[PDB]
Amino acid sequence: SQIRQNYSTEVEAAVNRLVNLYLRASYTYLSLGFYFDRDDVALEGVCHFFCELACEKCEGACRLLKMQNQRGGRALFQDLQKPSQDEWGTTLDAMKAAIVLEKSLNQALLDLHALGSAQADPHLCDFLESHFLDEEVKLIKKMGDHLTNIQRLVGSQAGLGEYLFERLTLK
Amino acid sequence: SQIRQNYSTEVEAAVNRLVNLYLRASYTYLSLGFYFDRDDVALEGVCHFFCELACEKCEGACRLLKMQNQRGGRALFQDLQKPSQDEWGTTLDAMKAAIVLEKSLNQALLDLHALGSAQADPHLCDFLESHFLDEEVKLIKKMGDHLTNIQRLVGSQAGLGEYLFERLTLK
Amino acid sequence: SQIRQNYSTEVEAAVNRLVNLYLRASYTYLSLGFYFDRDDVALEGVCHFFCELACEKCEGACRLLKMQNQRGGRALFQDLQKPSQDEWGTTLDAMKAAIVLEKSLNQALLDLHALGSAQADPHLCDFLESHFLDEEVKLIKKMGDHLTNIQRLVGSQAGLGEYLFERLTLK
Amino acid sequence: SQIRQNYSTEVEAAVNRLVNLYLRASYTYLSLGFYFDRDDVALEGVCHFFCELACEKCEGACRLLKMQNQRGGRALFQDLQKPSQDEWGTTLDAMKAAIVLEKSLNQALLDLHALGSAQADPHLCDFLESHFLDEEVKLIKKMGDHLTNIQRLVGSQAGLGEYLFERLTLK
Ligand SMILES: [Cl-]
Ligand SMILES: [Cl-]
Ligand SMILES: [Cl-]
Ligand SMILES: [Cl-]
Repeated sequence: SQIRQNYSTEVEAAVNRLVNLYLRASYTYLSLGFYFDRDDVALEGVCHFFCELACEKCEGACRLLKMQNQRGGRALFQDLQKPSQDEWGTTLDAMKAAIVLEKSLNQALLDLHALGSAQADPHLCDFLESHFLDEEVKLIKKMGDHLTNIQRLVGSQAGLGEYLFERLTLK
Repeated sequence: SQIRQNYSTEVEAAVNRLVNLYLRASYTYLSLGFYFDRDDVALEGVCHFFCELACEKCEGACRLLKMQNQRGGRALFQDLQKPSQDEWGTTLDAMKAAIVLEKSLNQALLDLHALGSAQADPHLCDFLESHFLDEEVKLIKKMGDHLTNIQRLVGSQAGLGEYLFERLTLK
Repeated sequence: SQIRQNYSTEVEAAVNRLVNLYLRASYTYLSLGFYFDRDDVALEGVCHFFCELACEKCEGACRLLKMQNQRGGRALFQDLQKPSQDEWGTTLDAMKAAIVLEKSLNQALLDLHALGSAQADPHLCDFLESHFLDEEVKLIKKMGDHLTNIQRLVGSQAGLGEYLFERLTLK
Repeated sequence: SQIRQNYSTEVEAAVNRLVNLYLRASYTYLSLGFYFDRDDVALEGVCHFFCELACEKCEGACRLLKMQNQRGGRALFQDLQKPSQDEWGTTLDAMKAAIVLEKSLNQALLDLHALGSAQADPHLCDFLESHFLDEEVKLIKKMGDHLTNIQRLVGSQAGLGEYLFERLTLK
């Protein structure tokens, strides 16, 4: 590489693995989105929430791939595993699966940051802090707020609660 | 006819029968609309949903009658049967009767398309695909989404659910 | 299904397979796009052409998934195979791989249309004609025009030709 | 100093050396700019590219000097060595000398970041990440893209290639 400088093979490979994780997350959210569009599920605000997250995760993948080429690394794509479920249950089940997925992405970001720290790669550490770590903390906080509101609404009238959350929060 | 070309007597008669079905559907929705305007029913969003569908079905009838004259067929009107009920029950009952009515219209459209295919009438087949078959699929999907949301809201507090659906979805 | 009408299990499964093909094509074009962004390839107009096609194929996947739910079918996602190459060669090599990929998508569309014809599913046949078959013919024609111009420019000065095509056609 | 806090003498001196490096780089690019303005070189887009970089490096010097005073360090200026050549050859030669110069600046930035890490100076580490390390990665990537395009255009008609790159990329 004519440009590569202070860019370890370890970080280059970890960045490719992180792109895979972000594209798998995007695929998971595409499945969640279309599940909530089923005529027998029919929660449009939940459809929109997850389709928006499919787009945001594809953006994170593309940002990583841009940075890989800016550093002189080589993008390598792997197969994208299908999402973990075909049917996603209630909005509560879906939001629980989403926060588990985002905690796994956050841990992957923190692991890559630690690798960049170990490799003395301050551009990598800046890139993640600037475009990923705060976005991920913000999203996980929003999902926790949603989980608490969804849980508050179950009580003994779960259908009513699920409708109201979709109508009055995800509108 | 100076203009008629590739237009079977079978399709001409089936088009007149379809006009009757669309005008009967329009009449059914006029009855549903005014039922939800009763002072002892009083669900304005449900009134508006069905009155809108009365207008849409009259538009479909008029589109068919325009096409009948464009092809050189002769419009023939029959008596319009009164709607199947005088009182329509709950919003759930009404939406169930609506989806049954729309499935019957869709089947009539598919039967006419099959006749046009059998008669090698590609203008007829184009006309239905372009102005009816996707509109009908879209409407039946919307009605299924509404049925699922209405059913979710019954639980043990049916009046509350019926109010909320009218206020928060059909607004 | 409360809504499903005239929608075969055969078409439902073929639509899921077509979604997989479109998402694999989108992934292939994401790889092509980022290959042309490498500092040792550096053809921005070729980057933009393929990244645009990644977006267009994701749109086709999403249109199919929307239609699957409008018909009352169930979206089912499979693993997404990685693209067929890690490195894509010259713009000529890349455009040849793209036209092969688009001919394979077109054949899949034609196969699904034939299935819908065999199943007497005119909504499916309309949907494909309206949103896919002409878009695919148009794209394959554009790729053929590009292949001819790329081939005209090789002569004995291939680097010069590859630069000029990127600067003067894909600008 | 009434203001100085957590600011090592080692970082203060390294910042003065980095200012010298940035002003020497600015001087080098002023020479490159005016070389491409010679009547017997006459490549205006190459003139503009290097004169723009002379301005950008002077901006980096001024940013460093501002930060030195914000931290309570004392700016110290040294003689500015003349650029390494009087005549810069072809656009390829010039772009090769530029990427070598920028790799040397990047290494100086990384060395200063490592010093700030060793001295536990997070303001310094933030300052460099925020205003220098990504700008430098971006510039080196652009220069690599240019080198690849310049090299593609040499073939057996070097004058033609050099003209075309200036006209169609550096316009
Ligand atoms: Cl799997
Ligand atoms: Cl009667
Ligand atoms: Cl594979
Ligand atoms: Cl000297």
